[PDB]
Amino acid sequence: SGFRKMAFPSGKVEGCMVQVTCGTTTLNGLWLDDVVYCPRHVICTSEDMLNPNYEDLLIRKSNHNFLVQAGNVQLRVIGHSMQNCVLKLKVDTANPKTPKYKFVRIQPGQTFSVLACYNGSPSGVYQCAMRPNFTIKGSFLNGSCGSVGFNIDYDCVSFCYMHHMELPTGVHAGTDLEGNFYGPFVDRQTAQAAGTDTTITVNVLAWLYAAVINGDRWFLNRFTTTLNDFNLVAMKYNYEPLTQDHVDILGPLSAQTGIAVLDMCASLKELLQNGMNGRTILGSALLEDEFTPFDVVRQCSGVTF
Amino acid sequence: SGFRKMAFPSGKVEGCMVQVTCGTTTLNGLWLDDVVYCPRHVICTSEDMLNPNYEDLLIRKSNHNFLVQAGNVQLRVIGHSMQNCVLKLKVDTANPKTPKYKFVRIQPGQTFSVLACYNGSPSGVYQCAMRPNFTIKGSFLNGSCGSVGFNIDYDCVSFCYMHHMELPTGVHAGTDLEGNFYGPFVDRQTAQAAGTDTTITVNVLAWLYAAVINGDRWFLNRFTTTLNDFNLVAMKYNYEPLTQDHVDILGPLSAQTGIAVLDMCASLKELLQNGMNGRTILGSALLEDEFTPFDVVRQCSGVTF
Ligand SMILES: *CC(=O)N(c1ccc(-c2ccns2)cc1)[C@@H](C(=O)NC1CCC(F)(F)CC1)c1cnccn1
Ligand SMILES: *CC(=O)N(c1ccc(-c2ccns2)cc1)[C@@H](C(=O)NC1CCC(F)(F)CC1)c1cnccn1
Repeated sequence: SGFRKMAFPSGKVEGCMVQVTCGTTTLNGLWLDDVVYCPRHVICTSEDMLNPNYEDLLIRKSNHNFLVQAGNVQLRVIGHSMQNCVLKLKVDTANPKTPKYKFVRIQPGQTFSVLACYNGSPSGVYQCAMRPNFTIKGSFLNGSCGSVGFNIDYDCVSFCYMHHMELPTGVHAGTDLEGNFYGPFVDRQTAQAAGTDTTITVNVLAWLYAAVINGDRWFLNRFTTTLNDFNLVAMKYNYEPLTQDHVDILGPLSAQTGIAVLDMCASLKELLQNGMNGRTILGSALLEDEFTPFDVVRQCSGVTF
Repeated sequence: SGFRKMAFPSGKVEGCMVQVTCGTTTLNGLWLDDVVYCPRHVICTSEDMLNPNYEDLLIRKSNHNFLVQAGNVQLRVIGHSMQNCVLKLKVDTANPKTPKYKFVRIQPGQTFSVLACYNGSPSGVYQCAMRPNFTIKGSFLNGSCGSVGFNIDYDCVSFCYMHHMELPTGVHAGTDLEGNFYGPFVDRQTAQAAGTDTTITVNVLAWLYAAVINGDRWFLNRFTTTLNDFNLVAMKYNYEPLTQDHVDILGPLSAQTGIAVLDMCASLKELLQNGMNGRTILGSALLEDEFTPFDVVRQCSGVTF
């Protein structure tokens, strides 16, 4: 029993974290085989940030200008290139702790674990959702850039995020491991605000299913609804449209609890219209939307890696 | 910026997790040097549970009856003994991934990371507080027993908890790594309910300081209070007494924000008496008490390991 915001075991990612320094600036790198991936703004100074010419700046850097450290051991850089907003530093030593891995670009609404690092040393692990507005609500201080987000399926680590910058609203923007930003954000000190966010409706439904499984059932009403009628209410409360794909992905939770998805939609509709009246669901006083249907399944079936 | 419920990197603990099987029952073991620590109820069957005679049951077990697996590799047991509610299985191979470690008994109100495991394989990491009633609100399914709780200071892993059982209220009970239970709980299927819990006042104050640091300042009132007057209000709302020790441990957060501890107490007093009026603090609609003053400091200073 019990439901908790749960991260993946970070051990396989800990073994890939290195420190990258180019002159003044130091941040985190991801070491897989004989390549170190890091944000390209490592080559920017405190005076380049408004609109840095990354091509020009990189040209003036040698392999020897890049100080890469795996603990107290320096890795010799023998090649460097830029792919979008990330640098790829070729080193003469392959990471002996290189796990089975993939580079994926996740969808908005999907969740991943972040290993927060400073100077190539991991500080903590936490679970994030890619927001519909293509930001993440993380915990990142100065020198956190190059920290990665990931999912694990048995033995394979799927890297989906590398941290680049914070927006003035204190939310976070980054790239896939091909260095393409999530959302319209750019790696420079410019005027860029996140679009208005929305609640991940399918995730709220998943979390309500988690509540029932854990015996927190107070909110279940005697009603049903059409998908169309639910989505008209959802729209009013800034919830994203629930699609048949969403209904289908909720099937295992519906099968386990015996509650039809449109019946759970009816209970959610009432919670949105009437509020929670000072009550809690799984120890929360508001509706939680950063648990995917698979997150709920994993935590309620005990899938290991 | 940002504040998140953050676990320690689990890598050092992942390398210590093994599977222990004695006949019918399989659970998790902690492998340090040439000793495997696990709950003693591994030697109980489904018919022994009401009041198992652990001494009698253990006597009838051989070294060879204990099947210990580190992945797919069997560890040969060459000795076994019982210390309180844990077994110590001596194996012929020392764990090559044995980190620098200690066994501590934590105080109520203190926090630690849990590495949830099944069949010696880690599923997830999450942050817990030892409740004043000596339970933890974790996420544990069948076969989770032997999963450990820990803190990390630079290189040293301090093991403070091993999971044993769930209470009918869905809260969790376990032991230190000397096998002494936290609280009055026993490893058998008996009538044992957790005493009434209380809110960890010093932790709520720490979390309010975290909010101010992150720029969530709406709740700060223009008032102060005596420690004595605060504790009379706190008592009414089932908050534990705030001691001078608690005030002293909050000093760094008071120094950083410029808010005197008794001034923060005045703002907390108003929140308790008037509620939050539908508003949130660090994205929560109720007052959070599972962040220690040091947890807030670590996450707001970026301490690595
Ligand atoms: C890398 C890092 O941790 N941070 C950072 C992001 C972006 C840049 C850029 C340089 C060129 N284009 S954008 C540099 C550094 C920090 C961060 O924003 N730190 C600032 C501190 C003040 C300053 F020095 F003036 C400018 C950098 C970061 C990232 N994520 C969260 C919080 N801080
Ligand atoms: C080890 C484990 O995961 N669990 C467990 C706890 C305690 C015992 C005891 C045996 C003798 N004294 S107490 C055995 C197993 C489970 C758990 O309680 N599983 C039960 C399932 C039904 C049953 F088989 F009839 C009896 C065991 C556990 C632990 N923590 C959370 C959830 N489940």
